[PDB]
Formats: sequence, structure tokens, C-alpha cells
Amino acid sequence: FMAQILPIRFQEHLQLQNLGINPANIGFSTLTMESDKFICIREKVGEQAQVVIIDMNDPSNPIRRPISADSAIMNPASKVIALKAGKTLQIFNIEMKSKMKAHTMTDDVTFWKWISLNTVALVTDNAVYHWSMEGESQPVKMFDRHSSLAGCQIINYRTDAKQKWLLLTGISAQQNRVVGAMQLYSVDRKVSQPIEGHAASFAQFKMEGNAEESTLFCFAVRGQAGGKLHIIEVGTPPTGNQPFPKKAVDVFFPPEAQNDFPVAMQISEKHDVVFLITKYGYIHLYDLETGTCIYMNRISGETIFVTAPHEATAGIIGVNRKGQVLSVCVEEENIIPYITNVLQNPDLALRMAVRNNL
Ligand SMILES: O=[N+]([O-])c1ccc(NS(=O)(=O)c2ccc(Br)s2)cc1
Repeated sequence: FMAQILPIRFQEHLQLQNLGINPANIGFSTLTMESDKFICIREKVGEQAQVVIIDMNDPSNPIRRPISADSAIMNPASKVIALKAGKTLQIFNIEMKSKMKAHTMTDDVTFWKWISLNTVALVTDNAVYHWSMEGESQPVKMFDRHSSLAGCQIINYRTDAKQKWLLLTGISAQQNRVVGAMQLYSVDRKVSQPIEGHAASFAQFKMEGNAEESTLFCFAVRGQAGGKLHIIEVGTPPTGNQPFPKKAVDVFFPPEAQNDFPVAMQISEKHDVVFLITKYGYIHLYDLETGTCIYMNRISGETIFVTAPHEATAGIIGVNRKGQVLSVCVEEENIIPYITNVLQNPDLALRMAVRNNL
């Protein structure tokens, strides 16, 4: 019944192979998408190393520049790029065709990522630094890496809005299993907590009855105990707030997907919904407040290896290994009809409408 309406809208935005991108470079090590504004691909044509920048507001005319770097990450908001070659890092102002700042590390940077409009996070074998793109400041060590991540492939680093809660995520192969290892660091308490988790995000959420927002930490994992999603308040609640009750729910995998697991998460600020993407290309939607599973479906035939918030829709945008750039967001006119008549959850239908953010 009502099978024709979904609580989501799926969109295809681009096919990178139609823009002259070699499929061999559509992957984690060579393609970055730090926000929904740009995609950056490192390619080698002949023996000329090149960087291709796709402006998502003008994607038919990508810029191909012969530059040699081990990694390239566009700023989330500005026409600014960070480039790395060996231990040397440089940030460039593209519009002004000028170098902004540079720094030479002592230890190799194995993973890096913009965490804000002006700060890039650097991960070495044993520590995590934050580096502002402004002024003269060098990178600042934020914390030392926990031993539980030793030997992991680092796959993500992200923070809460106030950059007081920092999360490093790695994976490792244990026999034929992919095991997630996370390090949650409190800047104020100077304490680390190891967590078995595969994908995660932070969110700000205003509880009914509270005047101030709660800082939530959501992570998903598939371990020996199966698929689980947790939603937790981190830190001391703002003065006057009631604490957010911890939520824990199952993450479902069908019998033919015993080897699937979570790989990406983004949270809608507007709709208080968690988007979870699995290795096999499934998307799940969960209510942030309760963890209720709203929707699941396989939306990609190829693995989606990078995601970002999709600002205009408060959704999630991602690139899959074939070069499809795709997004999922809440369908604002159909989600409450779906919850009412397919999920048959009038509590959630009511709570959603009361939030009145559709
Ligand atoms: O902003 N750019 O697109 C842009 C900025 C600087 C250059 N110079 S470079 O020698 O190729 C260079 C490569 C790696 C580092 Br690290 S510096 C080229 C392009």
C-alpha cells in the first residue's frame, strides 16, 4: 500500500566518466569531495601528473592543471586548495593564484581532511593536528593516537561544531572481517575513549523542553554482535538542559549481505535524520531523536567511497566507484505520509510535524 511514494528523493548529479575522468582514478586514494561544492581528482596522463577540479556549480567545464602532488583537497567553501608532496604541505588561494601558507612536517601525514571553512586536520602515525589556513600559525597537536588504531587504514576524521569532540576512524582486516576502530577525544577533559565503530557523525539537536542544543554523537557498527547504531550526548549538558537519553537500535542487513557493513554517515541538520550508507550501496534513514529506522534501500550498484552533507537539501551526496555522483534527501511532502501509512508510526509522524522543519 502506498508503495509509490518514498520518504526520500534520490538524484543523480553527474557521471564523472562522461567528463573525461579515467575510471582507475575514481577511488579513495585519488578522488576527494570535502564538501558538495567541488570534486578533486588526481590523474596521470602520459607521465604528466594532473589535478582535475570539478566545480559542482559548473561541472561541464572541469579545470585540468598539470600539478604533481600526493594528495589534493579543496576547501569546503572557498576556492582554496591544500596540496601535499612528501612531508611538505601547501595551501593555495586559487582565485588569487597565490600561495597562502606552507608547512613541513617531521612525520608523514597518512590522512588529512578539512574540518571547517578554515581548518585542515592532519593525521600522522601517532598524532592528530589542526592547521588553520589563516595567518602564520603552524599545525597544533590536538591529541596522541590511541594504540587501538595502530596499523589501521585511516578512513575518516571529524569533529562536533565547536571542535571540542574529535573523532578518528580507522579500519583493519581481521581474518576475513573489516573491523572499525574509533578514537573519541575530549578536548576539555584531555581524555580518549576507544570505540568499535565503522561510521559516525556529530549533530546538534534541541530536545523538547530544553532551551539549548545538545551535542550528539552517532555511530554505527557491524561487529560480532551484529549491526548496531548508537546516539549519545557527549559532554556535560548545557546548564538548564535535561540530558539526552542514550539510544541504541539494530542496523539491519539482509541474509544475502552477510559481508556488508557501514561505511558513511551524515546527519541532516534541518530534518534531524541520520543517513547511513553501507559498503554494498544501501542507504538507511534513522530518526535522530529515537533511532527509529525510517527507510532502507539499495541505491547504488557500486560502493560509495566518499560523502559530504548536501547543503541545499540537508541531505547526503556521494561518489561511487563508477563515477556516479548521487544524493539522497528527505522528501518533505511525502515523508510524513510514508511514516503514517507505510511505517505506521503516528508518534513519529506527530513529532516530525511538531518540529515543523519540512
Ligand atoms: O593552486 N593550484 O591548483 C596550484 C598551486 C600550486 C601549483 N604549483 S605546483 O608546483 O604544481 C605544486 C604541487 C604540489 C605542491 Br605541495 S605545490 C600548481 C597548482
